[PDB]
Formats: sequence, C-alpha cells, structure tokens
Amino acid sequence: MKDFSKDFLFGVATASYQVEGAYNEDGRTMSIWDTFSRQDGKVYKSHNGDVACDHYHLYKDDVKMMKDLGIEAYRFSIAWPRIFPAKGQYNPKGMDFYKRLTDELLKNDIKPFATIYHWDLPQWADDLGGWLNREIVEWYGEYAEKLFSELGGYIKNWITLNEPWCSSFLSYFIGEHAPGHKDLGEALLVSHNLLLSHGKAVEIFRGLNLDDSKIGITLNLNEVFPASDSDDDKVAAQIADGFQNRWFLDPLFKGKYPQDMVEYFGKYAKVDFINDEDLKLISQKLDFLGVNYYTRAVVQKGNDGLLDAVQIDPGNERTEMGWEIYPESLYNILMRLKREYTYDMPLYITENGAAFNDVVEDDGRVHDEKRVEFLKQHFKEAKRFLNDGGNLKGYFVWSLMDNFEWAHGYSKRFGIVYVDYETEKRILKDSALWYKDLISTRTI
Ligand code: NA
Ligand code: NA
Ligand code: NA
Repeated sequence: MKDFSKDFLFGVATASYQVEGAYNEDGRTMSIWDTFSRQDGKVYKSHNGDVACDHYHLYKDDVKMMKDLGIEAYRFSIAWPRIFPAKGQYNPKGMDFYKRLTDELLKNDIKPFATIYHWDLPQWADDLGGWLNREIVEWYGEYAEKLFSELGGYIKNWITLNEPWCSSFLSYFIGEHAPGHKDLGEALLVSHNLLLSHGKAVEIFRGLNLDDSKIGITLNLNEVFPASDSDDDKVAAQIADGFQNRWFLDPLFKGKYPQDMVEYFGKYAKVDFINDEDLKLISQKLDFLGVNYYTRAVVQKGNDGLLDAVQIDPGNERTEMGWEIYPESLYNILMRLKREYTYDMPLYITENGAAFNDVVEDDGRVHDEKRVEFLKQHFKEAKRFLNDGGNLKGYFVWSLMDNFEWAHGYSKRFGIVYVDYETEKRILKDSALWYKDLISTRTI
C-alpha cells in the first residue's frame, strides 16, 4: 500500500543563475543579478554566480547523479540572457545547452520541468525599464515562444514565473533582490506586469496547441497567524496574508485583485494599473499550480518600515535562514488552495527544503540529520494532503545541491548534495540517501 502512487513525481529543483556558472560563456550576457552581485554590499561577501556549481559544464554528471538517486522529475530554469543576449538577437548556442541538457534528462528517465523566468532578467531589458516597462510583456512573450518552439517537443511541463512576490515586492519595495529598488508603487506595477507577462505566455502556449504539454506558475506561499486574539493583530495578519498570498492568488484564480489590499495600498501608492482586459489575460486557465513553501509568519500590529504588520519570532526552532520550521502550514496552504482557489486542479510542490550548517566528516559523509527530519515532517504533510483528497502530483525538493542563495551568496546550503566549491566535488548528504530510499519505497 503506497503513500505516494507510482505516478507521483519525486523531484528536485534548481535555478539557472544559482547553479550554472559559465556566466559569460557561449554568448551569455549579464542579467540583473550579475549586475546586482557587483554592486557593493548587495550580495553577502560580494559572492556572485560567475562559477556557482559549474552545472553548465558538469550537467551530464549531475543528471547521472540524479538517475542514481531515482529522481523522477527535475525542475530547472532557463537563462533568458543565454537565449536573447541582446534585444531581438537569438543565440543558438544558448538554446543548444538546454537542448543537450534536456536530451540527457530524457535518456535518464527524468521528466523536465522548465521554469521560464527565475529572476535572471537580461541587463538590456532592465536598462529599458525592465518589469516597470509594459513592453516587457512582448519581450517575455517572444522569449517564451522561442522556448516553446524549439524545446516544446521535449519539455512538456512549463512554469512561466518563479515567485513573482520576490521579483516584485522583495526586489522593488524591500530591495533585497535585484534590481534593489525601494518604492511601493513600482513594486505594485512590477507585480502586475509580471502577471500580465505570465498571461501572455499562457495565451501563446495555447495557440501552439502542443501535444500533452502543460503550463503553470510557481508561487511562494505562507500561512499568516496573528500574534494575539486582538482585532489589531487580526488586521495585521490580513495585510500580511494579502501582501504575500492573496495579491497573486486572487488575480490568477479569481480574476481580480483582493479589494481590501487595493484599498490599503491605495492609501500609499498608485494602483491605476488595474483594468478588466489585463485581468482576463492574467486569469487564464492553467494546467497546474506550483507551490513553494518554507515557513509561516506570525505578525503583530505595528509598522517598522514595510506595511502595517510586523513579523515576530515565536520562539521555536528555525533553520539557518532564520525561518521557523512549521510543517503543518504546508498542509493548511494546500488545503486552502483546494477549498478556495484551485479546486481539483493538479498541484505541485515546486520548492520545499531547508538550509543548515552542513559539515563534511573525516570519512567523507554529511550527517545533515536536521534536513532529513525536516523533509520527513513535510512529506508527511504532503501524504496527509493526498489522504484527504488533495490533487498533489509531485514534490520538488529545494535543492538538488548547495548553490548561490541570492543575497546570502554561498553562505546558505540547501542541497541534498554537498558541493565543495573549491573543487566542485559533489558529495551526497544523508538527506539524499534518505530521499533515494523514500523514492524506492514510497511509504513514509
Ligand atoms: Na550562475
Ligand atoms: Na561580485
Ligand atoms: Na487556472
């Protein structure tokens, strides 16, 4: 009796700038994150993805590594600056890498899930305004259409955007991520142009009518808890919940922005980008939703720079990210989507994982027992989601290997495989061996 069906997809995930390296090889030009990493202080210790895990050169070994673990699906992102290193200038050599990457995956029985945009916007695009420029909808559409045309016979599962909350609010309001702006109004406009660009790709994808091929989007979602019973903390929680979750779930799946947040934001910034025709493109029917889940937020009333909600530390065990380990919110979010937003639409966990202080023992092993127990606890919640009727199709662990964790640089290790960056040596962590056994047995 299986807890995960034979059709269930046990997978792992990466992103192009986090693992590839070869940042200027074969015609790749800079992305906003190459640029951001070279601005003083914007990435911890001035780390950058010049080399990363060198997955661009080592991909055959990395696919062979995944085969030997039993991995059934691999979620990766395609580097826009590799494909169009300049506006209107296609680079065949860049496509060739994803063609041979994909071919190696298929020969090794691994199903490719390709993320179209995972934050590595071409610098030429940002120099024209980037996501603040409404014309990015066409540039993104042409980019997506090129991928569908050249790879659509071999990649059958497509994700338009990874975590637009990060590309918008974290990049243009908080400013921790590239391009690092700090203007709420720009963040709101960016969030709309991202969703509109996603809708353009979906429209193009449907026009092509490719056989047995599916499209969706990936959202990082949390569950928000008020710190107290008070009405002021409940209001703070509604703000945080709409800030993180509802601002993207409502337009995608209801066809409108959450009206309370339209009202709230409207006291501080312009919200005049909303209109009916844009929202119809944004709310097109998807084949699946990918969920990125890591932690919950406990908020109380106040304002410390962001909005009118202050996140607090409730006092339980956290990862090296400072993120609380709270597995039950994974079930609560999945069930909330089933009840209020996605109904019986296929759902995927496109990212879940944890960063811990991994050390290689003198015998060559990594005993990351905290990561093993982390993943055990969350797969148990996925198993409970399935038992209660949830349409969960797969689970992508973040990450296959230690990589470049954005503004943290290489200081945070998410992999089930350890990477010694001086030698690029890969070392299976105990969590990888645990994952391999979970895939073989399919019971937890
Ligand atoms: Na890189
Ligand atoms: Na740098
Ligand atoms: Na949909």
